[PDB]
Amino acid sequence: HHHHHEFMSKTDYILRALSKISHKRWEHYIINRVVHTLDDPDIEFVCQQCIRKEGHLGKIYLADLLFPQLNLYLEIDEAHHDSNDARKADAVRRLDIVEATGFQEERIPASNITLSEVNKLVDEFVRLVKDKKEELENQGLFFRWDYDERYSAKKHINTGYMAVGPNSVFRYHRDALQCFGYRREGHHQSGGWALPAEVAQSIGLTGRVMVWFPRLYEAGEWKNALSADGNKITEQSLNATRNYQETWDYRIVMAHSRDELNRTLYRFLGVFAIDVDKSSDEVKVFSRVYSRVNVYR
Repeated sequence: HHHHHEFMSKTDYILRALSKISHKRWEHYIINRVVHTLDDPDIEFVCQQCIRKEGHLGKIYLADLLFPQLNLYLEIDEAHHDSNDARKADAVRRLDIVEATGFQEERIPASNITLSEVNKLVDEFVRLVKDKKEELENQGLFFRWDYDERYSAKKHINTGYMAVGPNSVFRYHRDALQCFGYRREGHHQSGGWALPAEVAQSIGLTGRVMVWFPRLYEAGEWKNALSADGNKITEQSLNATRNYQETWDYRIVMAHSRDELNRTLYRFLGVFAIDVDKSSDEVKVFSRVYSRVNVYR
């Protein structure tokens, strides 16, 4: 009764996440204090996630702690942001970026503070976390961490739609495709998959829609890129036979990304469409149209 596709048990995740190396003076301490004193194994947490903030275009920050269920992250604020730029640059190349649209941001100054003050600010953050949980258990909106299902279709099918954010990430193509009527047992490995017309219409788009699983760097005979703000994709064909005319009205983009241990994940970037006047037969520019999309049934 193992999980045939899992690299890491939930317990191993928790152990490594808390014992991670850091260069910030207060980080390891704050993170452990929070999580240990929070003591709630139903609350999902993510450490050291790079994020985008709505309206800060092409800017990348670092959330030292992020809480996917509660729309909340913590920033341990180090006067010096230049040094974190190594990590950030790495995360950008791996596309380990979470669009934290909708998230409440909290801060804890990393500098000029006593142990005692840190303890204080952390106890407050923790109560704020417990509060957010209950504001939501109270409205029936809280679902307990489901680690086994973290990269599968299940939560998206249950919600009815999906949005860019921490949770709309998929292990395999087929996980993503199961959100859009894919019923095959088998795996899908190619770069694209056509929605049936009943599905496209059902989920509220029009015309011809595909799911695209692009690698947004230079690979094979494509030199592809994602824009600094994450709203434009450019696609450069490196082979003449490969040049084509775009015939899709919408592409649902599940981009290839990699985690810290370099395992492949697919990250929902939103729904895109071709920008005709900005494109040619060799280079195409797709602009983002929606950051959210309904899930089939």
